[PDB]
Amino acid sequence: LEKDFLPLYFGWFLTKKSSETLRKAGQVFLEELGNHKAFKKELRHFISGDEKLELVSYFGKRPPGVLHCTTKFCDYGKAAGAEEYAQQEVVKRSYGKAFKLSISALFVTPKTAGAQVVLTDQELQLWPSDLDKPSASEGLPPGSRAHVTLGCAADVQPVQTGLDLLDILQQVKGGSQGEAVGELPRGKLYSLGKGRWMLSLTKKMEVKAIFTGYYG
Repeated sequence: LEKDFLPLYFGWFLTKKSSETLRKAGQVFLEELGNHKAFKKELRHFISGDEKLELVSYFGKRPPGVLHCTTKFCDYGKAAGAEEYAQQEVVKRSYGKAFKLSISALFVTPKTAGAQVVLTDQELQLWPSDLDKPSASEGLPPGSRAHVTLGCAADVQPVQTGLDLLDILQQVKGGSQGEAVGELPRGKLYSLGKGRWMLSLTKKMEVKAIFTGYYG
């Protein structure tokens, strides 16, 4: 007998409506950020190539359809900890169920653009706990990596978005976030240096999503 293979990854897949709402919010942020004096002044720390940079074009690789928030990347069972994650009762019980996710910030770096997701305690139960953990995650609470990718630079892989978020959270943890450098319609804009920018939403955006497995 042959084993059943696992998904490419598990995660929350936003509904059509929620994906459209978050996608549009992301795009508006890119337009506002790229128009902002504070951003234009730091373009050197953003790119090395010398007019105005249109961020919607810079982040040219974007999700084609619905947006998602990954919990555990499985690579069909090949990833470390994949089988252990999938066998959990809470994962099997939650499969196909609806959840509401909270978006607390949008961010941009020279590599990725994404949305920070803050999980409920119920949702944290579906967040993986692995042996090999990122070094950039140390000192940060479980689930800190949770995000929705909105765009990637040409030579960047989508997984980078979560690493970028962790890096930003590490900076904020150390209080290097600094004084807000702008006031956008949705929240305060922070310049974190090294081409990194964060919009802290005044009002968290709620999105509806289904927890399930993607197979590619």
